[PDB]
Amino acid sequence: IKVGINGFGRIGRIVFRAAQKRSDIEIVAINDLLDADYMAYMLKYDSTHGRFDGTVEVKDGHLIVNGKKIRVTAERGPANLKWDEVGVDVVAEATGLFLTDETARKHITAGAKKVVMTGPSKDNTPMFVKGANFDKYAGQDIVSNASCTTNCLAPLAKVINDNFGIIEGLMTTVHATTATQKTVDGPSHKDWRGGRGASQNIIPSSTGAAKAVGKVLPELNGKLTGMAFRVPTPNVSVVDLTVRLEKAATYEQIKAAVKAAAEGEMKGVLGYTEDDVVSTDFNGEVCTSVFDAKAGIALNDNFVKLVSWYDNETGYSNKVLDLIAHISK
Ligand SMILES: [Ag+]
Ligand SMILES: [Ag+]
Repeated sequence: IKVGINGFGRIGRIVFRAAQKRSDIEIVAINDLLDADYMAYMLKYDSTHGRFDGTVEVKDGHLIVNGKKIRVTAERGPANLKWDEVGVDVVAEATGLFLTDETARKHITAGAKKVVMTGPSKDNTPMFVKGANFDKYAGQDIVSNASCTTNCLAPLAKVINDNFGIIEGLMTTVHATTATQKTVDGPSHKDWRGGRGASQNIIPSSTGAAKAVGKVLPELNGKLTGMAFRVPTPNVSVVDLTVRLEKAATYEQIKAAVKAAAEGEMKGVLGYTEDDVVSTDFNGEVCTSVFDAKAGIALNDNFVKLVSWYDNETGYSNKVLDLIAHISK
C-alpha cells in the first residue's frame, strides 16, 4: 500500500502516473540523480503520454502531487535510502543497474519489506508475469516482472499451448525506439547496430524474451526463440509469433480461443480486436497483449502466424503494480 521508487526513467515515471489512478497503492518516496524541480518538469510534461493529469509543486525540496507530499532523495548508495523512515513496504527498483539479488537486497537492508525489479533478472531471482505464473508465487522477498516483450508473449503463448499444444515457435518483435538508441550514428560497443541512428534505420537486435518465457512457463522450455527489429516509432510494439501446433486448429478456432481468454480468465491482461488498428491506436493501452485477429495468417491447420500489440511502457508499468499488490496480499 506504500511504495518507494528508485530511478525516474521512462518506466519509473509511468509507474508513478498509473499509481495515482489506484486505491490500493500510495507512492511516498522517489530516488534519482536529479533535482526536485527537474523531476517535477519531467513528470508534468511528456511527449508520449501528454500533460500530467493533476497538480505538481515543489515545496522545500520535496514534491507535492495532488496534495500528497513525496520525499525526494538522491543518494546512489541504496543502503542509506532510509526506507524505514517514511516506512515503505515494497520498493519498485527501476535503475536497470541492480538486477541482482546481492544489489537489490540493499533495499530491505534499508528498511523496506519487498523488492520488485522492473526488468529481467540476471541471476536466478524468480520472474513473474500476470496470467502466466502469478499463481506460483511462493512468498519471496525479491521478484522480477520480466521484460516488456515477455509480458506480451507469455499470456498469448499460454492460451495457444493449453488449447492446441506448441511443438516449436519462432517470434519476431517489431520494437519501438528506446532510450538506449541514438539520434545520429554514435558509439555503442556492446551492440554495434544499436549505435546507429534510430530515426533512419530498421535495426536488427537480439532479445531474450522468447527463451525467458520458458522459465515462467516451463512447458515451453527450449521450444521458442526470437529476434527483434527496432523501427523509428516513439511507442507501441508488435509481436509476430510463428508456431507449429500438435492438435490441428483452424484460424477461427484460434480466434475463439484467444477471444474466450480475453473475456474470461485473462480479462485486463489479454486483449482482442477485429478492427483495422495501427500502432497509435494502442498508445496508453493497459492490457499487456492485444491479439490482432485480422492481421494473423495461417498456411495450414498446423502452421500459423499470430500477431499481437503491446505498449512497451504503459501496460508493463501497470502490471508491476499488479505484481506489487499481489505480493502484499
Ligand atoms: Ag484491452
Ligand atoms: Ag485492458
